Amino acid sequence: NVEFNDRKLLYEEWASYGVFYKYQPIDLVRKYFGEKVGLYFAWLGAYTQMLIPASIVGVIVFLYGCATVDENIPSMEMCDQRYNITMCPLCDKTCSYWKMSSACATARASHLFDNPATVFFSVFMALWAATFMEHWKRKQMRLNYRWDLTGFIIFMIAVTFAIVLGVIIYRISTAAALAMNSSPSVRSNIRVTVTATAVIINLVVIILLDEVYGCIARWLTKIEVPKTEKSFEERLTFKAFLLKFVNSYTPIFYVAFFKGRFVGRPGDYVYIFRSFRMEECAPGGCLMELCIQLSIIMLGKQLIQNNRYEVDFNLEPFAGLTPEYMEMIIQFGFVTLFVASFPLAPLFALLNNIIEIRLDAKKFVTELRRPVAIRAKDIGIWYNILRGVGKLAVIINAFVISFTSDFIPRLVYLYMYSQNGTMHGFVNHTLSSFNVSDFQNGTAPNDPLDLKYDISKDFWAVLAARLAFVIVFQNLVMFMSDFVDWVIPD
Amino acid sequence: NVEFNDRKLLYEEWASYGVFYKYQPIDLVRKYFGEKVGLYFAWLGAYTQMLIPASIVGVIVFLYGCATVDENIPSMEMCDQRYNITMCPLCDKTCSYWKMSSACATARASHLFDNPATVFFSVFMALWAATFMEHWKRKQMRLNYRWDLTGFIIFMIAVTFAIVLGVIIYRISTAAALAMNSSPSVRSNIRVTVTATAVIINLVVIILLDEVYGCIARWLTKIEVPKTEKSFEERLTFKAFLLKFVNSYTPIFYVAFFKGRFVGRPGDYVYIFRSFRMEECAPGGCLMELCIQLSIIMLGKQLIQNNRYEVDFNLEPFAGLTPEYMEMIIQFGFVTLFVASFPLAPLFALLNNIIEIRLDAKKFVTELRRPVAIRAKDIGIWYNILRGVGKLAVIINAFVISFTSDFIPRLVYLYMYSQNGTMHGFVNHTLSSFNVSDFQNGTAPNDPLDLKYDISKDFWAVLAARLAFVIVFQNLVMFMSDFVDWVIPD
Ligand SMILES: [Ca+2]
Ligand SMILES: [Ca+2]
Repeated sequence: NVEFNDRKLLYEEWASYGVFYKYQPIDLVRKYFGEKVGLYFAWLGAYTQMLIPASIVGVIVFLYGCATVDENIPSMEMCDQRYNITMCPLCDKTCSYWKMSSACATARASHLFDNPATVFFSVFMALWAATFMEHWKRKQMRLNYRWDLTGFIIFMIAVTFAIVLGVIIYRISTAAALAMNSSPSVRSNIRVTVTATAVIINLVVIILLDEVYGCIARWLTKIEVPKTEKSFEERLTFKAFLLKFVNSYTPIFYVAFFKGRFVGRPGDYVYIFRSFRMEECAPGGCLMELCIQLSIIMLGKQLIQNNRYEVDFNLEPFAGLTPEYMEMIIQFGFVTLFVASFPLAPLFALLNNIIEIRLDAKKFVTELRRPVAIRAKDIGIWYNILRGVGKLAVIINAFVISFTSDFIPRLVYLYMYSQNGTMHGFVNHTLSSFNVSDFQNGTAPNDPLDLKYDISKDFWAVLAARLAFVIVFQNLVMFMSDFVDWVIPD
Repeated sequence: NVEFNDRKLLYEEWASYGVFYKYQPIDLVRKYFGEKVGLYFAWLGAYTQMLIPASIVGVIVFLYGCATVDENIPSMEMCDQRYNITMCPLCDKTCSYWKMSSACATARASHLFDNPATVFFSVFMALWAATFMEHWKRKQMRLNYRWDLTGFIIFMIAVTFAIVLGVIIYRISTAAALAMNSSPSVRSNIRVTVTATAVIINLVVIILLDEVYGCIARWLTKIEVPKTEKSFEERLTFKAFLLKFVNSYTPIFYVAFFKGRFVGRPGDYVYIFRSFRMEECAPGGCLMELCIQLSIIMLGKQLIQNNRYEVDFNLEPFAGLTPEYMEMIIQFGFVTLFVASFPLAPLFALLNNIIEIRLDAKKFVTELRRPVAIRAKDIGIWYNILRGVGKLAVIINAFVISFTSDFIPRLVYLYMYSQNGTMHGFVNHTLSSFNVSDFQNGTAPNDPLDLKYDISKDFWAVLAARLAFVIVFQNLVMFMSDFVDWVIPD
């Protein structure tokens, strides 16, 4: 049945348009391919199945996004008429009412969600990622338990990270490449497609630069000479992962945190409100949620949109499972580390990962022609990374969520002194922009009102609650995950 | 050798004045007493031995405290002449210069340390406690590994915690009991001994109330009826521990955090500076470090200062090892959870624990007359608590250390604009008290200078860095402990 070993893995692992729609034969992969090869699919099967509860709620958070802001309209009106104000000292009879309508359309996607919708799903997903950490740990105690029964100097690396983390203008060059590849100055779909193009300019060159680090890490680990060939690869991954970590996520880390930070431009209100790209592209909306919304979409989708044994010598060799491990944990850190801005990040992984099983199943049958049946153990070298990413999960998204949806639910608690918490708690969408542009550019300029001097002290009050949210978050969610670590495996 | 079983544990475990000075025969305890009984002494042996590196540095932090503030005198002068100012609107020819000299003596102990001495040892000890968590884990993998080879409704509880955490005026009554048991109004040694007395009034009654919770927890767990008698005791500890946790540490949790918080008294500078206990006891120094210094001393020391078998029926029974487990983890949480104010908390545990081996060794030979040789396994039901206390360690002392020694190393970075970071960085001891009384009573009253309104916004700036220190702390020290969790057991 060596032919039927191919055929049952040809036919039942054929489809590559969508689901197989028969079953998911993870056992058949372990019947043939091997416990190294099978525990990649067993994980990616379990990862696909556990994205289904996550993706449905991402639709419900879309539905609680879409319906509860179209029906009662509490955060379109307050959010379109926020951005109707954000250019009122830009007008002065020169290019008056342009980017507001662009800004009023960004707020339909961004400010659809902020305070209930982003936050409740993130606390869910960080618990879910810890649950998925726990459920896979029980699945390790069910699949590897089933598998164990069937078995019967280093400153050069820190130099290269300063190189690789110094490779950020390379993103800004690609952010400038699409600024001249098409160069439109419009508001309907210009900024949507130009930032779509630059991510595509990134993903082409980053994958070219992803192959650079492999030739960097292989010669560098051969220079260090570890004696054991097992820990040689273990040093090789942790070298090359951290290279590919800081290759792949540093565009996002730039645009989540550092692209918005570190900038305060002088010339108060008359010159603060205008001077971004000469008043035409986007001082209507800075809104860095969308640049994280648009990037992870193209980062999630275009893994697809780019891609008797005498003939077996004519083809590329096997053992590409350590990039394959890596290729999905780059996507696991897209889901879990960054689910605050857009919550359908499971489904853009889910629609992806349905093909990505069958894309990689077909890549292991009709390509990469040596199914060795290696059957080694211990995927845990990435599970150590995954928990560490999961430890970074409750840190990083708490540093994502507590800089976007904590402007407003404390500005409930300044201007609503008399009457409300929620109902006229939507009135403090706008006046936070009348305060100004809520970042470091925006809590500073009320000194021409009162006579950066004193009003940049209300910046600290949010920055208190910014830091107070995280210290509540990574303590509760590490305590909520202290529940889930004990409930499941017994 | 049944007599010699007694005699070798009589004679080699006799001394009870200090060290045995022969050896520490942990094996002989496991040769006779049992792996339940022995792994208490094996832990308390390892806990005593690992306090020796901690206690020496506590002397060095005392030496870096004592010498570097007596020789160069940079934080006596700046700290005595801080407190020479803190009553200058109290004087007004009525009880002028009294409590300054009391305050100038509190600052010799408190402000001996703050910014280098407390902080460097805490980061050391929180790493050390994680190291001691790791070293005992390797000792578990060496002692229990040696031992495993030789082996061949619940709302009623949450009601009672609201009772027990509601039992805090009981501390304040004992804080008022010593206020009338002697009632002096002096400054040399009145506040030192009155607060020494009230802790003694606590430790008498708390131990009386510690026995109350056992009769509470035993009937309450018998009311819940767990079927398995093993998990019956496991529910019993976690009921009674959390009772004795909130019995014992809630005086400290009160005086660390909540006794200083939640109080802002109106009537600015003329009435703010004076109105604590009518200007005679201690508006010279509030200084809640000492109340945590003095309490843990009496909490650490006075475990001592209060305390052919026909005759065996005339004595109290065995199986008091679950309070004995508890009695030391109350002391482990004295060391690790609270080492920021006074750093010799290892040595006041160390001098204690040298006797506390021989006190409890003699209590198991000449008293409690049944050494059953039970030899059961798994101390880990408290190791789960201990890591949880150790997880609370990096939280709580970061909430201890970042409210005392973060007044000043950011007030380096207000008034030293021109010339210094450290040398005239001692000049901002005083002006923080000229700001006022650095807590919530103290960042508020500059509104009669400028015309609570606006100057309570520099409170947030510290409260930023208060929260910013913790979020640096419990992330770095959980990353520094990510090193130590991998270095030792391989
Ligand atoms: Ca793939
Ligand atoms: Ca004892």
